[PDB]
Amino acid sequence: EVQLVESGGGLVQPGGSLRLSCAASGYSFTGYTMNWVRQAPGKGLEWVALINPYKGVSTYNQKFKDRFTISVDKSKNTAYLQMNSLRAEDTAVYYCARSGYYGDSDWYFDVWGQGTLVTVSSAQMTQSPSSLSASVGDRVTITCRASQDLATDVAWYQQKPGKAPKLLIYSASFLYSGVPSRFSGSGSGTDFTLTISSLQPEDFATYYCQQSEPEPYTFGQGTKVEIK
Amino acid sequence: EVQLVESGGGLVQPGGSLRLSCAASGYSFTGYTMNWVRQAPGKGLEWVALINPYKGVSTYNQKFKDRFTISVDKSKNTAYLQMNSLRAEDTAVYYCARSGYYGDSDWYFDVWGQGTLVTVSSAIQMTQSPSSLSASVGDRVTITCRASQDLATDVAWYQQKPGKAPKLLIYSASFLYSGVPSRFSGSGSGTDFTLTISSLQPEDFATYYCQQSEPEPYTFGQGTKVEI
Repeated sequence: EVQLVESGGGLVQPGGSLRLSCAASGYSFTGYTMNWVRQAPGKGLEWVALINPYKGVSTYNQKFKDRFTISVDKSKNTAYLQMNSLRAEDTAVYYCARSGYYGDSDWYFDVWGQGTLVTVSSAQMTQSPSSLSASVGDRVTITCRASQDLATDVAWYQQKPGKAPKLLIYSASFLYSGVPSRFSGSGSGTDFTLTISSLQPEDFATYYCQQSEPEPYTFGQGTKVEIK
Repeated sequence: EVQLVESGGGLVQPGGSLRLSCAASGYSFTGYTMNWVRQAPGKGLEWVALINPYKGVSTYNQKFKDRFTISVDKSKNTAYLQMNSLRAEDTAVYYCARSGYYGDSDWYFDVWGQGTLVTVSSAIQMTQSPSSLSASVGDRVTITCRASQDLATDVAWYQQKPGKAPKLLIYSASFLYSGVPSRFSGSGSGTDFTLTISSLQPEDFATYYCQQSEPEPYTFGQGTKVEI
């Protein structure tokens, strides 16, 4: 059985470096070309680079030619991807995939590894639920959980599709001017709540909590309130 | 009377530059902090940069600290965001937003502009349709893949079950790879390629990718999600 196993991923700060490895077994490692392919969260597949040890060739996606380095060690049956100057945009699952033999003329990816997770991040606000369905007149409750104590330094925003966000609640529980009284906020420390006591047709939108204490003033991922 | 209006957005190629402008009116432009907030397509809000002219301080999200520059034209009551070395992931709606006056520690965005659209893209191409479809067990599924250039049966099709690694289904446009069930069929040539699943099975619910086999960068299609 032909098999590929990636490893070496992890959580790294931006500007850092990572070296992914791709170990092969069950075939002649030297003759085939090895590819790297990555997939950012919620995005499609993107080819990164290739190397064929026997031909002595390496080819990169021009998007990564300067920052990434592909290499092999035939004695270990292992290919490598050295990634430098890591950006948050490099957060993705990284796969190695086997291509064609040097004697053959068709280059499809027939054997894939399981993938290795790479996350480029500075490490705060977790919003729940991600989406919900309700009816007019319902009472809706949305929660926002912070990784650190925020006292009451939390804001809530409403954003209808194709529109700009609007301030709803400032300082955890205070109603911004012009905001209807059916909106209520509460909580302090790390758990915060937005409540819509009587849902109206104009309330179906996405709601965001926001840490206002220091930069980068993280927003929660949002809660989408849809019509049932 | 407080108002913000963004302008300067547009469609540019990777590596180019844009300069967004935020025209403010109805308040003391000098005393308040102006912020830039962006929203990548179908995603949450992310704070970009801030400037307080009165305090003489500007602060950046570290993601943009050396490609983006924020500034103000006091005579125009206008803030600017110069964006250099634009990447595809900088595609977003860009808002300017007022926060607290120079003496405020809290950081709530009480006034927002309408936002301006920034698209960073090439304007070689592989377009799939549909992007997503819902079907039932036993149904027939037909996925279409369009190349913006001629490929001469150099197209592969892949299946990617959720969270798992992609698996080769069809190579060279129509040939069924070994071990692949025969209910998968591929065909087409030139710029037009089609994948058909005759009898949809419960394990076939996944995302399906076509791929340009030659030459580099071995571009994948956006993928087609097949739900139930």
